[PDB]
Order: sequence, then C-alpha cells, then structure tokens
Amino acid sequence: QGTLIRVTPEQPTHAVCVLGTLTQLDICSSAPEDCTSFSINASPGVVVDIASTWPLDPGVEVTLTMKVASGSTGDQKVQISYYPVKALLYLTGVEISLCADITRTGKVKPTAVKDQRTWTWGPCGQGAILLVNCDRDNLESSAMDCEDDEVLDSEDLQDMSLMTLSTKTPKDFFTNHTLVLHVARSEMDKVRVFQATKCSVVLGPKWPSHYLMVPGGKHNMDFYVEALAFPDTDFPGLITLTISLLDTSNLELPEAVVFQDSVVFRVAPWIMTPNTQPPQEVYACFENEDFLKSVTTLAMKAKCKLTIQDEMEIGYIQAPHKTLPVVFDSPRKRVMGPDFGYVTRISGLDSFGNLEVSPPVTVRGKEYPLGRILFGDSCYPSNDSRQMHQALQDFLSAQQVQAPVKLYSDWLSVGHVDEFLSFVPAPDRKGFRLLLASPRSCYKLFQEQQNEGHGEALLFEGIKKKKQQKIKNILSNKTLREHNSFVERCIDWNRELLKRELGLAESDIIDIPQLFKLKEFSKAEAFFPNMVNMLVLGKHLGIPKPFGPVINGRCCLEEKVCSLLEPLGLQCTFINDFFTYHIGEVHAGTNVRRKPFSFKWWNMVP
Amino acid sequence: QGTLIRVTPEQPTHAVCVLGTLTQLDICSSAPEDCTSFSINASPGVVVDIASTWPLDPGVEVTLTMKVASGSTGDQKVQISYYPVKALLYLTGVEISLCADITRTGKVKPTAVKDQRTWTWGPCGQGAILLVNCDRDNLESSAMDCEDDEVLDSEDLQDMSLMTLSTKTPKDFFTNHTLVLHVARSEMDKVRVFQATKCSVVLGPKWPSHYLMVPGGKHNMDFYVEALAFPDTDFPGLITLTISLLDTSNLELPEAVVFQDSVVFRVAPWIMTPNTQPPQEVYACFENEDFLKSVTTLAMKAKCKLTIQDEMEIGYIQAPHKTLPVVFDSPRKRVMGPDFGYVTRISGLDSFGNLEVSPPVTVRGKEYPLGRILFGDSCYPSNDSRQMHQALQDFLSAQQVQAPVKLYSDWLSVGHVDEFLSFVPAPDRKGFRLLLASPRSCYKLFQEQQNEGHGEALLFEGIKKKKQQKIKNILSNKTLREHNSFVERCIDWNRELLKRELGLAESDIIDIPQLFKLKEFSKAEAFFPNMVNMLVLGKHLGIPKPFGPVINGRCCLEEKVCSLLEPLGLQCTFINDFFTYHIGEVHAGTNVRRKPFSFKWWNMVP
Ligand SMILES: CCn1c(-c2nc3cc(C(=O)N4CCC[C@@H](N)C4)cc(OC)c3n2C)cc2cccnc21
Ligand SMILES: CCn1c(-c2nc3cc(C(=O)N4CCC[C@@H](N)C4)cc(OC)c3n2C)cc2cccnc21
Ligand SMILES: [Ca+2]
Ligand SMILES: [Ca+2]
Ligand SMILES: [Ca+2]
Ligand SMILES: [Ca+2]
Ligand SMILES: [Ca+2]
Ligand SMILES: [Ca+2]
Ligand SMILES: [Ca+2]
Ligand SMILES: [Ca+2]
Repeated sequence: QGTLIRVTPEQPTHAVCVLGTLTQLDICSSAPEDCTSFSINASPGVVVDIASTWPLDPGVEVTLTMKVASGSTGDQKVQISYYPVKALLYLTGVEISLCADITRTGKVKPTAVKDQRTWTWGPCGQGAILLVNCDRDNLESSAMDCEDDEVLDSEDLQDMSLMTLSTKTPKDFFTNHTLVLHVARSEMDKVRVFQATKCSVVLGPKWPSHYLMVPGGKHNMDFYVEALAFPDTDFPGLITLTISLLDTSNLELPEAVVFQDSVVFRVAPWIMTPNTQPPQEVYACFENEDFLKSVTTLAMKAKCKLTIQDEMEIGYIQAPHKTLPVVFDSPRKRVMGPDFGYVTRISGLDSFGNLEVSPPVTVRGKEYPLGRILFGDSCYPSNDSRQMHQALQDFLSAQQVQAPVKLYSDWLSVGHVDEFLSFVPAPDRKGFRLLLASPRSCYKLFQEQQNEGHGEALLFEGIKKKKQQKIKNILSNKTLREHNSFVERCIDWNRELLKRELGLAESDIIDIPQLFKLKEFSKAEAFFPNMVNMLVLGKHLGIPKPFGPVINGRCCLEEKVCSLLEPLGLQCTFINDFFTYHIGEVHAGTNVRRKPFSFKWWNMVP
Repeated sequence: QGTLIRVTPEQPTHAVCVLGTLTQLDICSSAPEDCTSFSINASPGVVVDIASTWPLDPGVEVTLTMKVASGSTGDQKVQISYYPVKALLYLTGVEISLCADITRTGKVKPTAVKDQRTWTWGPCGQGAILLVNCDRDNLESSAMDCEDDEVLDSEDLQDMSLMTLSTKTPKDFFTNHTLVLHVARSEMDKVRVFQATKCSVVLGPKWPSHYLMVPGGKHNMDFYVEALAFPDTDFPGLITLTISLLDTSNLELPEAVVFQDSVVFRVAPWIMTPNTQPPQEVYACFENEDFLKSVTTLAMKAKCKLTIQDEMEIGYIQAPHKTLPVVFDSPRKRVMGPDFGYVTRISGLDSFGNLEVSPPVTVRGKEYPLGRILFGDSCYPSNDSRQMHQALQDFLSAQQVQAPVKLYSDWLSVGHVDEFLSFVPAPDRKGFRLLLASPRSCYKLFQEQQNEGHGEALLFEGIKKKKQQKIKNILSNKTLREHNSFVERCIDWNRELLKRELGLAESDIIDIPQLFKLKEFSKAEAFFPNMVNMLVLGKHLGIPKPFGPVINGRCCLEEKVCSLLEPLGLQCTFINDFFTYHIGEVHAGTNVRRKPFSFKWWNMVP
C-alpha cells in the first residue's frame, strides 16, 4: 500500500498515483552534493505532510496525498528546489478499487481498512463468502453447473458471489497502462470467474490470468465468481483474486507493476442438520402400503411436505446472498436440480447411517452452535477391526464448523451409529434429550411385569412368521442375559464419551428399552425392531412398533416408551413396518430435509 | 476420564478402578421399586462424596475416590443397602499412567491436568516434541536411521523421544486383563515406537497396535519414539499414541474396554538460519587456489572452523533433549552422518539460491523470533512467467514457524533472490541491516567521479580477458541507463514489499552500488560481479571484488561499499575470484553452517 518516487533535477519525473495509497518522496538520493537545504511547493490537488526550509537530512519524511482522480495525464505538479536547481514531478491521480462482500451483509463493499486482505472468523472478522456451484438450475443441462465454462440461466447468478471493479482515471490514461486480473496457479482449479456485460470467462482452470478491457474515465465493471471444489485435505478453502496495474509505456521493455489489490474468498463448507431442527420435507420410496398411510398422517400432522435414503445425507451450504440444500452421497445417481446441491467424496462404516450430528451444545467453554458430527469407529485398530474411510473422515474435519467426534460402533453387526443413539426435541433445559438404547431398561420392565403376574405374556404376537417368546423364559435365559450385559457395557462406554465431548449431564439422557442378539463373529443385531432409531419430525415421533408382549390391552414396551417421551410433549406414532428385509440387509426407506441453522457458520471461531 | 458403575442386589458387582479417574455410582436403576431410601458404607480405602439417609432421587450424585492401588483383587468393598436388601460392590484400585515430556523441559512428566491430550503452542502450552530421525549415527549403515526397524547404536537414542508406562496393580490382576498400545492408522507411517529392555519394535508402519507384556505389581516400562516424516501438505505434524486397558474375563465374549490414556507428540519442523546468526562451520569445494587462501584467512579471523553448495540449504531441527543440523537439498547424493540430518521434497526457481531467510523481526504486532523465509516469484502467472514448484512452497509453509514471503525475482536471468538482497549484522537499532542492490547508488558515484575529473578511469582493469570501459562513455550510454532504470524499478517494488512484510523503515536499508545488463528474453545479469551477494561470517564480510575503475590508488566501488559497511563495524575483505564460469552457469562454491536460535520454536504462537 505504498510507493516511493525518486525525483532528479536533470530529468523530469512522471508518476502514477492510486487514490488510497500512501506516497513518499525521495529527494535526497539525487540531490546536488553542494546543496544543504530544500523546499517544496505543489498544486492545490496535491497535499504535502512533511515531518521554514528543511535541512535535507535523510531522516525527513515527505508524504504526499492527492484529493481526487486526475482529469488529464499529469495535471498535478510538484516542484522540488535545491539550495538553486529545481526538480519536477508530474503526477496523475487514478482510482483502482476492487470490491466484494467482505462485510458478509449481502451488499458489495470496497477495500474496510481492517480487513488487510486476510480472512478472519467471527462477528468482528472480515472476508467474502463463496459457494460451491454444485446444483443444477438449468433444467435442460444434465450435468453440474460448475462442470462447464458458461452461464446459461439468469437464475444461476444468485448462486455466484459478486465482485466489482470501479475505476476513475483520465481518458488517455489507458494507452500506455493496462489492468490484469489473476489468481494463484494452485487455486485456479477451484474457482471460475465471469465478466458481466451476457457473461464470459476471464479466470478459471488453465487460465490463471487475463487482460482487462476497460475505458478511461469513470467506469465500473461487474464480475461473478463461482467455486468448483469443497474444502478438503488438499484445499483449506481460501481463494485470493488479484488486480494489477501495469506500465507499458516502454515498447521494448517488459511490463512493470505499479499497483496491486486483492480480495479473499472463503469456500462455504457442508453443514449437517440435527433432528431438533424443523423438517422442510419428507422423502419416501411394492410393500408397506399401509405404512405409507401412517407416514402421510404424521407429515400432515406435523405440517410437513411429503414427496415420494440411508445411503445419503441431506445437508446445506449458505452465503449472505444464497442458501440451498446439498446432498452428500455415500460411496457405498445424483439428484441435481434447482437449489439442490450434490457432493461426493469400501467398508461398511462408510455408509451415512453411521453419520449423524448433535444439537447445538457448549462443551467446557468451547461453543458449538452448529452441533458436532458423530460417526463410529473401533476402539483400537486390529486385523479384525473396521473403520470409516480416512478420506471421508478428512472431509468432515475439513468442514471445520462441526467438530467430528469418533464413537465406538464396531461392536454392532451393521456398525452404524444411528442404531444405538438418537436425539429428540425437549421443552426444557438444553431443549433436547439424548436417546440411548438400554438393555437394563428393557430387562427391568420384563422383570417388573413378571412380578406383576403377567410373566406368561408371549412376544412376537400377531406376526405372520415369528416364534412366540414368554417373558418368564426370556428372563430365565442365561445366554441372552450375558450378551445384553456386554452390549450395555458398549453403550455405557459411548455414554461417557458423549457426556464428555458434548458436555452432557445424566439429566439430559433418556434410556430406551432395547436388547440385542449376538450373531456370527460376535456381532450384534437388534432382537426386536430398534426403537431408538426413528423418524423425528418435530414434536411428532415415528418410532418403529416393537411388537412387544401384550399386557392388559396395550404393548408394555410402547407404554414405557410413551411414559418417557410423552412428558416431553412428544406424540408417539408406532409404525407397523418401519424396516424391511432383503434377500440379508435390513433397511429403512425414510429420509428428511430440515431447515438450516439461523446461526451463520462464518460467525463461530473454530 | 470417567466410569459409571451400576450395582444390583440380585448379583454382586465387580469393578476395576484406575487411580486418577472420577467414578460415579448408579444405584437407582436397579433399586427395589418398593424402596424409597438408601444408605452406603464402604472400606477405609474407598472415599464417598455424595451430594442422614438419602431419598434415592435420580438427581443425587454418588462419587467414589480410592486412596491407593490394590494389593489384592477386590480388596476394597462397597455395601449399598436399600430401604431391607443389600447390594455389593468389589473394587480393585490400579495405576495406569502414560508419561512423556509434555512440559518441554527434557524430563518425563506424567499425565498435567491442563494438557487434556491437546497440543498447544506457546510458553503456557503443553505437548511433547518429536524429532524426525533423518540423520545417520551408525557409521556402518549407509541408509537413513528411520528407513529400517531397529536400533543399532546407543548414540541413536539421544535423537528419540522418551515415553514411560508406569503401572501399580495386584499380581493376579493381569490373568484376566490386558494392555495394548496403539496409534491411528493414518499416523502409523510417520512414527515408529521401540520398547526398551535391547530394543524391539512395537508400533510403526503396517503395525498400528500391539499387545503389551507387563507383570503385576509395581512395574514401569520405557518406550523410545521416532518420527519418519516432516510436516507437509498431507501431514500437519501431530502424532497421538494411546494405551488401552481391556477386560478379558469372558472367554467367549470379545475384549471390552475399561480405560484409555493418550499422549500427543508434535513433529519438529525444519528451520533456517539468517546471516545474523554466528557461523559454526564454513564449507568449500582446480581453480582459485589463491582464493582458498583469502577464504581461510577470513574464517581464521572470524574464529570459525573451515572444511573442504548453492543447491542446498543447511537448516536444523531441535527438541528439549537433542538439537542437530539438517540439510535441505534442492531437487535441481545425501550427506548423512552423526548429528547431520537430510530431507528432500523442475524450474530454475527451485534452486535454494532463491531461498533465504530474514533476521528476527516484529511486523505490526505479530512477532517473528525465528525470522521469515523469503523466496522469489513472478508478479502474476503468465505463459512466459516462472515460479517455485508448489510442492516446495507447501513444505515451507507447513513448517509454520517461519512465515514465507513471496518476492519478485522473475525479472532476473537466474531468478534467485540472493542476487539482489542480503542481510548483515548491525551494532544498533534492530541489530541488522538489509542490503539491496541499487543502480542509482552506482550511477551517482560514477557521475560524481566524472565531475571529480577522473572520468577517464577504465573499468575491467587488470583482467585477463575483458574490455576496458570508461566512466565517461558508460554514463553516456543511453541503452544501459534505461535498463538500469528498469531494474531499479523492480528492486524498488521488492523494497516496499520487504518494508511491509518485515516491518522495516528506510533507516534499516542500505543501498549497494550495482548495475545490470539485459540479456535475451529481456532477462537480467550483473554487469560486474554482484557485490550484494556475499559470504557473511559475523563481523567479517567476504564481498566479491568488483574490479571497478581505479581512482587514486584504490577502487572507488570498494571505497563506497566500505564507507557504508565500516561504520557498522564490518571488516571488508574483497575476493579475487568469488564466482566462476562453466562451459553457461555462474556459481559460487561457498556454504555456511550457523548456530541455531536460542529461542525455542515451540514457544511462538503462529
Ligand atoms: C424390523 C427388523 N427387525 C429387527 C431389526 N431392526 C433393526 C434396525 C436396525 C437399524 O437401526 N438400522 C438398520 C441398518 C441401517 C441403520 N442405519 C439403521 C438395524 C438392525 O440390525 C441390522 C435391525 N434389526 C435386526 C429386529 C427384529 C426382530 C423381529 C422382527 N424384525 C426385526
Ligand atoms: C564474476 C561473474 N561476473 C558477473 C556476475 N556475478 C554474478 C553473481 C550472480 C549471483 O549472485 N549468483 C549466481 C547464480 C546463483 C545465485 N545464487 C547467486 C549471478 C550472476 O548472473 C547470473 C552474476 N554475474 C553475471 C558479472 C561479471 C562481469 C565481469 C566478470 N565477471 C562477472
Ligand atoms: Ca456453468
Ligand atoms: Ca447454480
Ligand atoms: Ca440456485
Ligand atoms: Ca445418518
Ligand atoms: Ca533405525
Ligand atoms: Ca539418529
Ligand atoms: Ca544423533
Ligand atoms: Ca540461499
């Protein structure tokens, strides 16, 4: 933001000055050796702040400041007299300002002095936000918008960030000078820049620099910027665009740089939405025709739109100008469309049933207003242990805003985290509760009902293909009781893990009755349909119907589940067929889209 | 750091307790439904902090604390009585502490509570330091020490960090329990761990976990840790080792986790040394036999060891226990040895003449006590522009401690930064000065000597193969004067760049007389031997002899160079043949090793 000019008496000096930059003078280096003093006078447009004739000591600082842009080339003068011989200096005032939404308010602001071309997190920080163009507004084009080098629809401009170049110079100022917009060679494959007139490519992959065609006088120019890559292990998420003013008055000599200015964009990360957030839409996809009814009733009850899943997770990206949903598809078919993004980056833990996120929490000082991502892993790497692909773990950690927590889920047969934990909206305290499966909770009910005389109750009743099981001989099973004692020990481990990494007290956790049967390789499957895993649409739940032993009319499992959830204000609605069997895979067909956080992601300091 | 135990009246509960971890009791979950109150008594060794019989409300917190390690299994008891039915709890106190030099003092300290297994920069931060094993103490082995899986010499242990596992448990405690040391699967290729008895590999590449063989009783165990990779774009520089306590009492059931503890190591980065640092050794390598003399005189004068270069840079890595020099070799033969490291990670800007570092500076608040790395680059990427390989730039930025500054040097023919800038030790102010080549400085002398009557002086005098040039017709050359006006404009650009990124005033910069001749493709070579580039060994300089025009006995160029450097207290010693010509490459054979910073790198906060 500075420029040093050296004037000499033998030859007049011509210098360009950009409004907003400090300019100092070097009059000592080329001063007459017999001269011991000097004095300076200049035109009204030129202001001198030097710190009545001065003794030409090297320590003196001659500062120059120009009021406004020049109407002609060298229309401002500076006379330097030595003590006599005079030295001349012809100055031209020009305005070169590169502007972007650095205040994160939706409106473009010029370069303001506190930013210093550095991106900073927080409410008191500065830096523009750039979105990944990962959707498909153009209904005709089947590919992604960022895969080509053209702007097809006007609706696509809403997704791109705006950048303006306003210039006020003399008319004949551009016959010997030139402007060039450029980006680093490492960042060029992540960003593409358009010039609006009607849009053409100036910057992008294999095009790091481009000469600009501007006229003299007062002229502003609009640019539209798009991102082509999410933040990852090889891309922190910053893009820096730069304008440069070059002197080309010498035909034989290469171009000389006179002025540079930059703006720094940050690529918006992918953010998940917890169950506590309101649902915008419910997605569903031969069987369970009656369950489609029970599903449609719940959506109509919770006032949520329904349209006709475990392999994908619906997130979003947001900027001050645009906010749209983006679906992350597991590696284990892309739904691109208007305001619908898509991103893609093999073990059984790579599926997104193993991928969940907590409500906003505060853990021992650190605030997580966007919650924390939760995924499962082994307790320690062995030959027979599984883990989520490192490439996937890196992506989630690269998004930064939602600090991932590694849980233990390798004990389960499937290995997903959603099958032993869940979150529900609560009226008091934190505003939510943590639902954890509990064998101890399930056993207590069965033993209490055995003492109640109804120990002859047969489970699996009213089922087409199932074996009746009595409460009496279920409690008398020494094999099942040992396994559910081992499973409880696993959930207890994760219980204390979540209590520490989410800052949860026991008064925020609710134990839900559930027991498991050991499979081959000592893996764990649910003995009856997993109730802790469900469909949460606000105050309305959609728990799978447990089909537990009938006692005095209604199922005792549902009675306890309701007894724990009704005081929260949660309307329970048990579904006849939530999960379905294949061929040997148990799946669920429901998936939700929820309203993004009101909290802007760029305001937290990771 | 917690563990929740649930006792039941129908069956006694046995529980293991690690000294240092908080333990809470769950007596409500399995309490008799008819019971409304309870009371607890325990052995003297067990301490209860509950917050005179209690009403069994869920909100009550029963906390347990054990004084010391158990001498026998379940030698401490806890009786829980309900109101009556009693529930039992047999406890075993064990000590499992993993220790490392987390205080960065050279001595191993246990896990202290403020660390929380998180590495933190600064004097008030915590975290152990790990060095890359990139040297070769074993004189016989030709390869690097970290390339194999064995500890050959006792001298090699000084380079490795120490980690201890101290355990105090009952004797029969280990027949049903087991300990396992492990590291993440992503970090395993960067670290190798040895167990000392005599050393064997427990952890490393393709070996993420390993069972430990410890006896019962009071027993400590030593581990030696080495790093295998410097921090890069794919490795932030953190390693996390973890110990795990497993329960294996159930033969049929898989191992259950009871306790985990970790230590976090940070891999020490590569640090450069500026000219202001004292020189430990001078390296040199047919011709200029007389110059070897003038070189040996300077080293003997500055009291520095000499032994018989531009393609390599001598840096260092340091830890609280060991500090050794490491040579970074440019991609454009490895000198491994005892306490001599080696690291390696094609354009003409990839050479390390384009790689330099500044003295310790403070720039607008931010402190850089280890200086800042300086390398050259084009002003903007064009088809005909050059740049340092992105892989190289990433490595320097990954070292973090010395923030790299991108300068402009694409104008030069060679393109190196050392041929137009240098640093010298000063007595006052900052303690250093910045030496910049200056055509304006050189022209002023020549014009002043023309006025002095000695304008008939012929340059290139006393040279075997050279053409005589007079000061008169050198100043009268309109071609040379335009080119040195363009070169000055380049150095002036970098001048303001360094003033802003190093926080330098004009009172810290010294202009050195020098001019250049344009070559093909408008590139720049020095017209006479570059003086700003030299050999700085403390107060003693080794400037190349300019062979400038002779005036009244001595060379006027040397007279001005001395006039600027002598007041600093710098003894100038001009060398007859500093640079040599090949075939078309101009090189220098000298290279220096300097004393590392007293400032420990882990104390600054990047
Ligand atoms: C109704 C099915 N069923 C179950 C049952 N319910 C499960 C739910 C999940 C689960 O939560 N997920 C499924 C995988 C993907 C995860 N994202 C979510 C996983 C399971 O085991 C693999 C489940 N099992 C065995 C038990 C049962 C007993 C009788 C009749 N039917 C029964
Ligand atoms: C004595 C040679 N010489 C020079 C001269 N001196 C140079 C030094 C460097 C330099 O600083 N480096 C060399 C490259 C690697 C960098 N790390 C450091 C680079 C140069 O041009 C490429 C130099 N030229 C042309 C000019 C001259 C005139 C007459 C007789 N001899 C003359
Ligand atoms: Ca497009
Ligand atoms: Ca779009
Ligand atoms: Ca859109
Ligand atoms: Ca999920
Ligand atoms: Ca070795
Ligand atoms: Ca070694
Ligand atoms: Ca050594
Ligand atoms: Ca160098």
